[PDB]
Amino acid sequence: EKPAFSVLRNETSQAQYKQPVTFNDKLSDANDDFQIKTGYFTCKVPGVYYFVFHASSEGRLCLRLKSTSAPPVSLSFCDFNSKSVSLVVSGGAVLTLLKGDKVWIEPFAGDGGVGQMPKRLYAVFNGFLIYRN
Amino acid sequence: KPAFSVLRNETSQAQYKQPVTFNDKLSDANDDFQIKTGYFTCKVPGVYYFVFHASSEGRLCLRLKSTSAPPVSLSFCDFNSKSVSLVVSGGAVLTLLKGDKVWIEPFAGMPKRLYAVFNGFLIYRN
Amino acid sequence: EKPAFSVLRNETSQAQYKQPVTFNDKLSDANDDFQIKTGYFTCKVPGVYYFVFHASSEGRLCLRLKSTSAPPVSLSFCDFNSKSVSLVVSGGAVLTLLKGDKVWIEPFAGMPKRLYAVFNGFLIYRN
Repeated sequence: EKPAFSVLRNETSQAQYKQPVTFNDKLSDANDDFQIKTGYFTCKVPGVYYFVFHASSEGRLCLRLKSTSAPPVSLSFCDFNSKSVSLVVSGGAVLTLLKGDKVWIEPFAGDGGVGQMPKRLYAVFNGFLIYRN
Repeated sequence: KPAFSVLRNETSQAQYKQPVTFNDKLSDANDDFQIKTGYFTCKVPGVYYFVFHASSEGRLCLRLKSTSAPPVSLSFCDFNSKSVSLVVSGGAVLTLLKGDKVWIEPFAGMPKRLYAVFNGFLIYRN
Repeated sequence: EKPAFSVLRNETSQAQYKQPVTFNDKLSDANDDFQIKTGYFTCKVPGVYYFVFHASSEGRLCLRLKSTSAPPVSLSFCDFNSKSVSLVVSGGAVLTLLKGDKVWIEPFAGMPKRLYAVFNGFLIYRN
């Protein structure tokens, strides 16, 4: 047994911009490393990890994969499609993490001006240890 | 370790609500996959990673499914115009028992051709 | 420690057709298997590997995962969208590699453009 998780977000609530995506269904979490209420994976086992997400919203969808590791990770994945269209954006990375480092996803508004309302977001976020540091 | 990668690249249409079948096997270390049925069947109980990347012209809805307990049903849809063909990706980390099947199947959220790569491997043994 | 890498292309220059995408930032490379200047992963440890990329470019984007294995891999992933739209295409595979085998991604015309790309890979088991 090693860290391995799969968490799902499927709900009516809008997902706030620039805050960690939270999830309402835990499919797997072997080492109990993920808190679906905060949206954070928190590393207990130091090592190299794989993370990947698959997510959709109506209209433009931008998500960042982020970490509190040093140096920090901030990777953006954006579908700049039309308002009426809903697509699945996927992104992810192989990351080296220390004990206590956090990893999450976060929506942002990749374009447009002030005053945009957050939107519903379907999301599957997956991750697992590749090897122990 | 169980580990596979299978490819659908063909002229036939992919029927709705049936497992996607494949014509090319790139990898199948433990011979867990039958491309003619579209099923991965677990031999080694444990925690697995699964991912697909697929494209069709126009709207494409795919479900990752299992006969594990309780059964998985995860949808991934591109709702785009009929002129546009795009890649939809989806997948999960699943806990499997021996004999559990895992597959992908299209659904309408007139079938079409479907390009698909479906990948999977054991993360750890139970 | 296992072969495991994550490389990032986030720059200005266009990614030419039919040659390996090169990268300007190495996020992870545990076994020093990736050379970002060439765009190649080169296998040192024989075994079964997982490879995956996520990339975006303005308008149409076609990317191909390739290897010099026997037999060689050529797996295409295409987003056939309009000119004013940037989307993320993803693709990948599980591949069996011998020492010296090379793996990479390359753009093709399904007018080159800049390309944001993250390319990841890791050993699943040793052969």
